[PDB]
Amino acid sequence: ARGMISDRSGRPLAVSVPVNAVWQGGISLDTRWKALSDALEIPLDQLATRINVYLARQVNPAIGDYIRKLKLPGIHLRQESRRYYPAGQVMAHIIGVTNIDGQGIEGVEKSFDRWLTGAHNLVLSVDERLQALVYRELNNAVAFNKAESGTAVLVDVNTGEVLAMANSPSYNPNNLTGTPKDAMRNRAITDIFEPGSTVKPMVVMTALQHGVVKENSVLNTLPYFVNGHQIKDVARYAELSVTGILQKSSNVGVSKLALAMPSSALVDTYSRFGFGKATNLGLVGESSGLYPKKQRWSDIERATFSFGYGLMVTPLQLARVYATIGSMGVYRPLSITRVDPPVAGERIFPEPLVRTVVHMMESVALPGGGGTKAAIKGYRIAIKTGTAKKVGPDGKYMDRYLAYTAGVAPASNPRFALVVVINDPQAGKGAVSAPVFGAIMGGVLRTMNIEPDALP
Repeated sequence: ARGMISDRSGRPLAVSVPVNAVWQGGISLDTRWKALSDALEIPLDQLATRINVYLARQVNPAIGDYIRKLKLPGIHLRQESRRYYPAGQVMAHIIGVTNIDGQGIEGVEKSFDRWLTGAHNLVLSVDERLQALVYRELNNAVAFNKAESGTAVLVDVNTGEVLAMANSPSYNPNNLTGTPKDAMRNRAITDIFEPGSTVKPMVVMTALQHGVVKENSVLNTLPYFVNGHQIKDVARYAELSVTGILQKSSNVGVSKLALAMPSSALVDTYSRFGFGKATNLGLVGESSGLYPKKQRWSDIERATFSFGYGLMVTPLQLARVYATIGSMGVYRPLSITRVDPPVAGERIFPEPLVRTVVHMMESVALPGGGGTKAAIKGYRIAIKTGTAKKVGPDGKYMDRYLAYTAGVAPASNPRFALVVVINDPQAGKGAVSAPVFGAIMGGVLRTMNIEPDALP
């Protein structure tokens, strides 16, 4: 009896349904052998030849009981355990699947194969109710945009629990027929990409802590050169405040903040928030991303590092980063299992310093920002849109237009960190993923009965 997997509210996600196994050595050529062939989908020639020892496995008991009451020569029925997944496609990648011998091969089924056999029940951090809402919005968004793929990871800022982890496309764990191997991969923990503009909140933090800038400081944001490379934003601005730099996603802005500090400044802050550090769930293929081990930093390299290039992250790794932003500089480990609060957290940045940067990040959601489509009605949100051009498992990167939105809500007192990723949207008519974050985060906020924190 393999253990029952449940969500945080005790709803069933994986249960063991019972299923049969079917196994004077000449075929009597009675009427029963034909009725056997019709039942097991096994021709007389094939049936006779394959035994001239298993015949059929993972067979419906109803058929199984119809076979017993033929009473054929030394036919023996063995008891097996097919896994039934009520959610199915919705949480295919988290739950995973089991093999024919009831051995964990993918998802938590493999991660907790020991506990679920050697057996008691598993209570996950995931909320089916949220996962369902997260998955639907993502699946619809990928289809609407005509995108190849899409990923959404939802983390609790306070507990570090994974509330949802939807991937599109998904697979049917109840029937694994006609689905490729590439579809099985959990793209939320395996596929890595250059984090890009999503690191710029961390740049502003470092610059504030290193005293390079005050929270009301204004910078010369005209285009300039570093080692014969022009640092320029598409949207050209004369002057921007530290707020404006995040608002407008000013490469010129962050590059000057970065080059005002030592090379090691960002390398430290990034590592503190958990860039290039193992997510440390049991899941197969879980990637720790890529991170510089280098020694000599050129001026251009220090600048491109502030733009969010020269390192790579899983959607889950980035969700943990923004979880640490929502907690106001408290780095908690990720949990796929339900946990009783309070969860012990390590402080990596001063509380009042991070809080001001979270307030600056609301301007991205507000008018003039690059993330206005992500705006929730009644809720203040602290988000950051970004873009990358290649994404895949380590050594298997494919050149795709990767659009994503990392954010935290509600801004007044954050409860959730969300990361949405739309992969290679082949659309016409960052700006692609901004709305998905909106629908998802908005739905999560109203579902958990959070109060709107919009101004009078």
